[PDB]
Amino acid sequence: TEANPSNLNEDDARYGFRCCHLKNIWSAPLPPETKLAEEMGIESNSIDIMGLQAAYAQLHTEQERTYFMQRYRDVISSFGGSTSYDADNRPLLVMHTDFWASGYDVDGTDQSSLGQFSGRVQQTFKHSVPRFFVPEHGVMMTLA
Amino acid sequence: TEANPSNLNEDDARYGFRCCHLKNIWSAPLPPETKLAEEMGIESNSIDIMGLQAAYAQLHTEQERTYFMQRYRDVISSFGGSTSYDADNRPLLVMHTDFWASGYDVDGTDQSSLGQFSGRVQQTFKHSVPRFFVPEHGVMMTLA
Repeated sequence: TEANPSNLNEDDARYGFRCCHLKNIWSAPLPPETKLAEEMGIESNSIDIMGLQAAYAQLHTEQERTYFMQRYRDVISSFGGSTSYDADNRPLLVMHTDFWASGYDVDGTDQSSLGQFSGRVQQTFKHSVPRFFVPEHGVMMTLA
Repeated sequence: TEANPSNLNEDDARYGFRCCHLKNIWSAPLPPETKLAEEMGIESNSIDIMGLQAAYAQLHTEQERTYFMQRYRDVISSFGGSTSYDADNRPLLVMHTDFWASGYDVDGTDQSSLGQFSGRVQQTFKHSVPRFFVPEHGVMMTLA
């Protein structure tokens, strides 16, 4: 929520915000507040099986959300609807490319460096954005 | 489990062990220890519907077993696997035939036996075992 670029700390303001590690078992867990048990009210000696029914259904709607519908758009999409980018005021992803950065090793050639190697990563790349129609004044931002 | 042929009783040792009657409603019931109700722990005023869930699933695995997976091989086969006869040290059924034994009646022909009949069951039969490759020293036993 940082109001101004001055509410930003040393590292961030200069280098950009941090992002998430590539998804794996520990870097992409289930939202921490994930329900691990759903309690349902019971009388003292009886249980409304018809209620227990709704109970589950209700839980469902809750999980569906927790798991993958935390954003409004996702909820709507869930019903089989749509949402303009103007609906939840979201940047419009115009283009997204990616690649693996490879390179080569430089060999050591002097008395002590001979047999040593330094890696010089160095990958070329294109990032093309198809003609795009800009409906309203704004900004086209490209980040890496 | 009888250790030696001498731990065997009169009848058995001479005639062979007893087997089960042809399957019918009373000769082929459900394993006597079959679950007739599955209890699940509940707090005092609430119930974990998510737990109640696993609870059922768990029961399932238990029943699947009780009903038809009491033998290791059957359990594995259940996953869609297999098991050498050497896995659970089981005899290898090489061939199994069967038939109905019919015969005829002999008629009584004397003053008092005339009109009486004795049944002489007497059925012929073949029991053929296709060429079989014996991988290790052993025994080929054929029982009736």
